[PDB]
Formats: sequence, structure tokens, C-alpha cells
Amino acid sequence: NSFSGYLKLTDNVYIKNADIVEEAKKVKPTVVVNAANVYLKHGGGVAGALNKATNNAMQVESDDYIATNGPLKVGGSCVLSGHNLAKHCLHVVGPNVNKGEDIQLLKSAYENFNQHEVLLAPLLSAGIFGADPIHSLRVCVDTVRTNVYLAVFDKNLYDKLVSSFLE
Ligand SMILES: CC(C)[C@H](Nc1ncnc2[nH]c(-c3cnn(C)c3)cc12)c1ccc2c(c1)S(=O)(=O)CCC2
Repeated sequence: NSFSGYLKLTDNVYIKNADIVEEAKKVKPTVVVNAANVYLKHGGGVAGALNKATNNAMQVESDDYIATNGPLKVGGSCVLSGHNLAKHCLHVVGPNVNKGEDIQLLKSAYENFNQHEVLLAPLLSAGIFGADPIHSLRVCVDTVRTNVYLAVFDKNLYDKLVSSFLE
């Protein structure tokens, strides 16, 4: 858990302008969070990038998990292998408000982080999931009680998130 160059926002939330994949390779954290969907199909965005960094091992493991257990619910999670990226991957399904899912489920999604002492994570439901990224950061700060290191791969968004928190 050798995180470097993060800005501490609260006693348990840290943030950096960085690619989560590159952070996971450098830090080798105990847990890396994936911004998953309910069938664990890692077809693009953060999930596709994490799966590609495992050379598709994450997708094969995910298909086997779904075969035995069925899909997740929106706001839910599962713990699978971290492969070369972490000891464990916490696959968390935030709501996709561009597809009509309820933004209130973003609190349930962040509540999954509280079962793990230290996590490397992306900003849930942001990007093409359509949630307001400043609201996602507020829900993270208000909900997560364990130690979370957020990697946000966009300097323009990073700067707007830090400015909004420090208001
Ligand atoms: C808001 C943006 C900046 C953020 N992106 C990222 N945040 C952190 N590490 C990242 N690595 C890459 C990457 C690495 N290689 N490739 C080709 C992509 C993206 C990226 C983000 C945050 C949450 C979500 C998404 C995107 S999403 O659009 O994938 C939908 C799921 C929720």
C-alpha cells in the first residue's frame, strides 16, 4: 500500500490525478476497486482497462463467478482475485444514470468499500455512467469510513474536484 503523491481531503479519503491501472501496478494494493456492471462484462472504460492489464484473466474469472452466482445488483459488489494488480479486486456496481438507474444507489455502492481497510478506487458512476462527479466525491466522503485512495485519470476533473471540496 505504497501510495504516493496523493492529496489528503479528509482523515480517510485521498485523491490523485492518475490512471488507476498504473497506480495498481506501482502500489500493489490489498484491494483495487473495479467500476463494474451487473454481469461483470469488462467491455470498456475503467473495467476494460483493468481487465486488459490482467491479460483477460479477470474476465474469465468474472464469467465463472456469474455462472455460479448469477449477476450482481446495482449498488452491490463481489470480491474476486486481484491478479497482478492487487491481492483482491472489489467489483462494485454504481448506478448508470445514463441508463435510468437511481442515483440514490451510489450510497449503497460506496458502502461496499467499508468491508476493506485500505482500497485503491475510481470515482464511482462518473464518466459514461453519467453521475455528477462532484456529487460522487461528496457521497464517497460522507459514506466511506475506511481508507480510500481515489485515482482520477483527468487533470481537469481532478482540479475541479479538489476546488469543489475545498470551497
Ligand atoms: C471520470 C474519468 C476520468 C474516470 N476515468 C478513469 N479513472 C481512473 N483511472 C482510469 N484509467 C482509465 C484508462 C486506462 N486506460 N484506458 C484506455 C482507460 C480511465 C480511468 C472514470 C471514473 C469512473 C467511471 C468511468 C471513468 S467510466 O467512464 O469507465 C464508467 C465507469 C465509471
